[PDB]
Amino acid sequence: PQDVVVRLPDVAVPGEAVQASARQAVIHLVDIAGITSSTPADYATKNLYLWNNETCDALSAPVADWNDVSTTPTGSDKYGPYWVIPLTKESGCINVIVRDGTNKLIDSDLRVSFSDFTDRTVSVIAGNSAVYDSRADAFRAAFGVALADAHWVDKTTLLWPGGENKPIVRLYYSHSSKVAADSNGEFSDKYVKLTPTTVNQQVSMRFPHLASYPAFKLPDDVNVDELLQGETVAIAAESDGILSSATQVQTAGVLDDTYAAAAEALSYGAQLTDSGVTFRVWAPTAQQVELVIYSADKKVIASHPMTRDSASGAWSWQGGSDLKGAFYRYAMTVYHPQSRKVEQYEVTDPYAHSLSTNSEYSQVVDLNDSALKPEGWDGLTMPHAQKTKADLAKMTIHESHIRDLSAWDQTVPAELRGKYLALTAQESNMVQHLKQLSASGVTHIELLPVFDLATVNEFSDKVADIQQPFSRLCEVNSAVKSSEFAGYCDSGSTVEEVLTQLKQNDSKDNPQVQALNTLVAQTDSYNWGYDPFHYTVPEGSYATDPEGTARIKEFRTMIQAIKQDLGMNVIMDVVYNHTNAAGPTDRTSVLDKIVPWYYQRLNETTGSVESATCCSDSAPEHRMFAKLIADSLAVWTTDYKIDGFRFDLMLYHPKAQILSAWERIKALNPDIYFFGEGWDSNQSDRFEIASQINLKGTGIGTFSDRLRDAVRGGGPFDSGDALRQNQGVGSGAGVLPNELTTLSDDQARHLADLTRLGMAGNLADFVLIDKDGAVKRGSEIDYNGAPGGYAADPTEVVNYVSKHDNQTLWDMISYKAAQEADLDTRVRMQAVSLATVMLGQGIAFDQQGSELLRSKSFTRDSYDSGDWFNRVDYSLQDNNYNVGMPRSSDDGSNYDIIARVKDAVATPGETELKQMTAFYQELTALRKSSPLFTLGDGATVMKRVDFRNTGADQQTGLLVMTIDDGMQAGASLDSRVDGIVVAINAAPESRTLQDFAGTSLQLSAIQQAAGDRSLASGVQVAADGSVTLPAWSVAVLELPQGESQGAGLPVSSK
Ligand SMILES: OC[C@H]1O[C@@H]2O[C@H]3[C@H](O)[C@@H](O)[C@@H](O[C@H]4[C@H](O)[C@@H](O)[C@@H](O[C@H]5[C@H](O)[C@@H](O)[C@@H](O[C@H]6[C@H](O)[C@@H](O)[C@@H](O[C@H]7[C@H](O)[C@@H](O)[C@@H](O[C@H]1[C@H](O)[C@H]2O)O[C@@H]7CO)O[C@@H]6CO)O[C@@H]5CO)O[C@@H]4CO)O[C@@H]3CO
Ligand SMILES: OC[C@H]1O[C@@H]2O[C@H]3[C@H](O)[C@@H](O)[C@@H](O[C@H]4[C@H](O)[C@@H](O)[C@@H](O[C@H]5[C@H](O)[C@@H](O)[C@@H](O[C@H]6[C@H](O)[C@@H](O)[C@@H](O[C@H]7[C@H](O)[C@@H](O)[C@@H](O[C@H]1[C@H](O)[C@H]2O)O[C@@H]7CO)O[C@@H]6CO)O[C@@H]5CO)O[C@@H]4CO)O[C@@H]3CO
Ligand SMILES: [Ca+2]
Ligand SMILES: [Ca+2]
Ligand SMILES: [Ca+2]
Ligand SMILES: [Ca+2]
Ligand SMILES: [Ca+2]
Repeated sequence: PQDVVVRLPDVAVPGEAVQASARQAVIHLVDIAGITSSTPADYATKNLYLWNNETCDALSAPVADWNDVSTTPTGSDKYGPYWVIPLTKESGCINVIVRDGTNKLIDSDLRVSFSDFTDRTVSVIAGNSAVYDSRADAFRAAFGVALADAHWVDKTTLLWPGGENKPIVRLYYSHSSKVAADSNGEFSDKYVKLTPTTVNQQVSMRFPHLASYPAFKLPDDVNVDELLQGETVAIAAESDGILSSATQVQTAGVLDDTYAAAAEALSYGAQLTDSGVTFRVWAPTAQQVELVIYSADKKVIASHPMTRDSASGAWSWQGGSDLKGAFYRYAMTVYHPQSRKVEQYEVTDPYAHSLSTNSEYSQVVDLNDSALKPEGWDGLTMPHAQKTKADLAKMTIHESHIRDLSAWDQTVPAELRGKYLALTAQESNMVQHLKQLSASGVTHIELLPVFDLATVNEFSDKVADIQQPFSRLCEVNSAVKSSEFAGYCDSGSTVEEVLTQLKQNDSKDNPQVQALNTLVAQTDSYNWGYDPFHYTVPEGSYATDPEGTARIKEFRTMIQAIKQDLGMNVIMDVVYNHTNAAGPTDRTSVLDKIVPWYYQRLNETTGSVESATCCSDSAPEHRMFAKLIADSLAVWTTDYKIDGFRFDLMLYHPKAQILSAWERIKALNPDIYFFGEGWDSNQSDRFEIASQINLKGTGIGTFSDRLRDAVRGGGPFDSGDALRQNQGVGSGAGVLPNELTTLSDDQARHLADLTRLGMAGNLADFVLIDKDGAVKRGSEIDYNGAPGGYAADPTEVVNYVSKHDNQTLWDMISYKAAQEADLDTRVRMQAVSLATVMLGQGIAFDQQGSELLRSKSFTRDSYDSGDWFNRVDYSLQDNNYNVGMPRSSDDGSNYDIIARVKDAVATPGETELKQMTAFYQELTALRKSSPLFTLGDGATVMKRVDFRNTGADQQTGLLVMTIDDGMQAGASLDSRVDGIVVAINAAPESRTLQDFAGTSLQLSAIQQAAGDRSLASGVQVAADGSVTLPAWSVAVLELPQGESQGAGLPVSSK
């Protein structure tokens, strides 16, 4: 009405002042402030500081004297000065700092690369590190839309820095095109006016990382629905109406404030009801949603405009029951801020529960149909209780992958290899071995991603695996024909045969096994699968038939076989912390095509999707993604009967969201167990992260890296010689040093503190004697600066010495073992390492194949290293060690230490594999042989668990843990013993325990039964009660119980 028009400056868009000639570059400085003319500006003090280094050396006559300010403009016009800079060449780059006198106008060393700017004529603006190809580009950067640092966070609140102390602050909006200056240089699109305000108490709680932003108020009567359906741009301008800045707007907060309450009350996806099928998708900013129905062979057979619910922003449509089994997509008409286009594209359902091949179409499914269930499904029971804390503590996890299990097993029928259904091949080597492990006390199979991953092509015609002819690899992988292995295209042999042949002359100098495998990896069936395409459909490539609903019944047939034939519970790895892709174009961008910029976490200034997870970071702090996560877990829980969930990068989730999700799932099944990897995501400024520290008391488990690093040695980022120098307790730190290490006795005793603390459940308040003889709480033992112990209960701690990521335990032992440790001794180092986990109070977790000395040929990160490096040989011929140098892209800087250590001893064969398996099953049998091993409750651990051989004069490497079942502990939780002693002698010397002299201690019956094959072979208990431990041994001893609960092994009050 009376409002002043916002406009561009009343000056033209500038052309170039000069263009560089030969052996010249030209830099324009675009004088934004003086473009708002007034005074004819003076550029005499403007100058360039120019110098040559090794990166950029194309300057003819640089002057290194920083106090020389004589490189003043060559000329100037109304848009600013410019510099003609002589060069020695027209390739490369030059270094420049843009100054007024000795003050930098741009606080950033500038690179001007002649490759990026071919005409070598660039423009820059004060207070801006960007180099522009032209003055027009730079001009439109200053007077044009840029970045996205405005945040519309609820109905009436915009947070934006660009607005602070400006006469005009307005929220412009255009339904159908990009807000831009019109032909009169004016911004004539509709706008809402914003007045300064103060951030409110609940916005600052919601977005703490934004609470220091200049706040602004919208009229209470603004119709948010209309603004949110197109582009919105926050604009600020001076008194005269000249644009000061303009930026795109992030709207996830106001979307939640507007719609989330209503939208959370609805159910989503294609849902079978009484009357028929209800489709519902959440798309609060979409202009149109059309439900497209497809025939089996993917012809459109109907297209239905959906009904928008204005309270929720959800779109719904109702049709007949005959739509069960039909394929469908949502045809979206929606503005995407990244492209600033009203996009039109068909997207699969984020609540899809069935998919076509390679996830191209979603499919209507009723998971309850008996046709999709194996016989007996509805009565499938959990073979291991998870109700009490003592129940949870018994959990003993075997972390497995669908291809790692069966890809190599000739006794698995060929068509089931690398498939869910391989777990049904009851006579196979793999299933029999798993059945043996279960009988001995492995309780849980944990499955690497078996939700719908993106990074395997489910069209089998497009895939070549190493068991197929090399000619098939050349057919599907067009890079092989121009590679140095092209000659094998005609060879008539398989890829597996070629890789084997390449072993012979493979070395750090000729890494040819790895070279061929990198090409194999692009088109094979192999990936860990941490690449979410759809969260609540099984992966299709693990199915015999990926087209439609078949995968659902095969997945359940697998789940049933694991629980019912193998006797184990099932944990799923889940990856809700990121999506595989974002933006409006990428094939696997689903969530971000339907509600752009809502499901991804964005940079607060640029609005780019963050990638701290690896990929496209998600936003579980946002309410409708929290609901998606929880609804997703409900399907896996109820419809697939999953006993627990391991959250990948759980630290990227809010603690409140994880706990919310968990309460939601416990209402379905109270015994469901949640845990994850809870490091530091660097998100604590946005919310309270779900980290090891913050989850104390909550009952949410976390992987503990404390005992892990103490027993393995070093840490996951070690490289080069450090891989060998950093020995662990399991590999003889301080007692059997290798030729490189400098580990001191103090350092070795510190690792033993971390190990003891972990064997008592890594509790914050457990009290032990440390390396110096000092009394310490678990939280007082240092771990790389953090409090070491952090939990309230041992069930909150998952101990392990090996996992899918980072090197296998055997490869660590190979890096670190002294040259004098022979093969048999390294096998005992492996079992000694695993004993710290298996006999500890924390939940026990292990990588598939540790019982077979599993190797990945030193591969640190094998996620895409194929069948070759991830092989597990259930025919027990070898442990996959020394099968070629690992991938150079990630382990090249370790080739030197690998070649130095690799051949110290023979590669394990069947004799060593069987011995390790017996050791492993001995350990797992011991773990479940008494309730004392798995007390579950932190206060109960504190009252019953203690250690001998502590303090500054301990025998290094001897771990002696006592577990009290005598009167002062309380109740006798174990009818056969008054106490247990665990002795792990990780040392080359035989040792004698006198702590139990005169006490009637005796060796556990399990170990006596193993005899010569026991980890305790040769242990001697003398008449006086002194115990002699062999080198590299594990012994479990017990005080036999009498007619009543005895004195046992009382914990000392320290
Ligand atoms: O070999 C010298 C140097 O070469 C390269 O530096 C570039 C640099 O990247 C450009 O930015 C520019 O440097 C300018 C600065 O931009 C400008 O601000 C000013 O620097 C002042 C500093 O702000 C101020 O701290 C102080 O510098 C000290 C400094 O604190 C000391 O630590 C010491 O610096 C040494 C560096 O630590 C060392 O790495 C190396 O520097 C390299 C650099 O690696 C490379 O990127 O050597 C220096 C010592 O020679 O000494 C100085 C003592 O003054 O004071 C200066 C103002 O005097 O000025 C510099 C240029 O003089 O250009 C340089 C290339 O010249
Ligand atoms: O985060 C980027 C990272 O991505 C991948 O790493 C994985 C890794 O495979 C997993 O083990 C896990 O890492 C966890 C650890 O399990 C956990 O212990 C903790 O790590 C701490 C270390 O124990 C401790 O030594 C220290 O690490 C330092 C380290 O000495 C530095 O070198 C530096 O690390 C950098 C790496 O060198 C670099 O390769 C990359 O890491 C990638 C990695 O390549 C990939 O496989 O970037 C990091 C930058 O941080 O700094 C760190 C810390 O400053 O401290 C750490 C941190 O507490 O936590 C980590 C995860 O944070 O998960 C990661 C991520 O998926
Ligand atoms: Ca140019
Ligand atoms: Ca898939
Ligand atoms: Ca692959
Ligand atoms: Ca951040
Ligand atoms: Ca007892």
